[PDB]
Amino acid sequence: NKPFDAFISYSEHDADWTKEHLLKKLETDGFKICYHERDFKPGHPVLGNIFYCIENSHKVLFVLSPSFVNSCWCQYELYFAEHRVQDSLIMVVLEDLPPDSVPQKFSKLRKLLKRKTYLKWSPEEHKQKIFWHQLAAVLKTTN
Amino acid sequence: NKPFDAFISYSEHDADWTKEHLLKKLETDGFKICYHERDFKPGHPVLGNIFYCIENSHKVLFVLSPSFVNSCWCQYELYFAEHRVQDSLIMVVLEDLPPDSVPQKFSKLRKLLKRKTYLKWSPEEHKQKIFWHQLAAVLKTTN
Repeated sequence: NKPFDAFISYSEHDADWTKEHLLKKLETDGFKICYHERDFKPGHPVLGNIFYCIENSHKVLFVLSPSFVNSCWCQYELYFAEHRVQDSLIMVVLEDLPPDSVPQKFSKLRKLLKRKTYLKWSPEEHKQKIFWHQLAAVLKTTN
Repeated sequence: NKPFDAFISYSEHDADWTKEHLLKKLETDGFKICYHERDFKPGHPVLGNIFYCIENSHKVLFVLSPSFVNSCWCQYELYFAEHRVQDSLIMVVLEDLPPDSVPQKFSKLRKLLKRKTYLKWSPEEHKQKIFWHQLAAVLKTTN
């Protein structure tokens, strides 16, 4: 029984979409989210380290796009979650990733993408409505 | 026989000092340095991932200060090096770290600081001259 439903990570390039769509919808619908842009407090002994969100969240959710995979900072975030975290991972593909673009040593993300375990965003309202129900569903699954 | 003598990591707050003093001196004196601000190439299959510098550098050098320890991004960099890398680590204390400020789960940095294995910067020219000779010395040690 973690206090947060998900720790969410996303690239700077995807920040506007994530805040305006993903975060807003999830929080309006009652999910409790931990994310560093809001919840990391530099110098705070509890809130100012990177273990806080992931240790207190049921799921880890990554927003995936080329900008995420090619970002130095996002690769560090991927490394951390891969080595800290399993069924607790949730991948949202916002934009298609070119084949073999994920660095070879990110075995977990590679196998998860290869095995089609992600949810994919769509521009069409009908597919988006399904997306949001399926995202809520996967956030509530066991680990 | 690695192509780079060191992969160097430093906080945004310390970027001016690191480029103007550490990087300039080391490169003027013949050391070959890998650091992401210059050498990470987004999207490049070889140069656009975080494993390139560390895998091709003899040493890993961190510039330490409160701004480093309290930075979300620097904590991710610390996690990566701690789990990837041992004698290959080199800590340069640019500014004193308050006691117990390093998050508890960074065991390696904590034990290394506790055991006084770092080099400390000084404002005094005489101590700086010694610092630079000692930094060159430690960069050339075996791993």
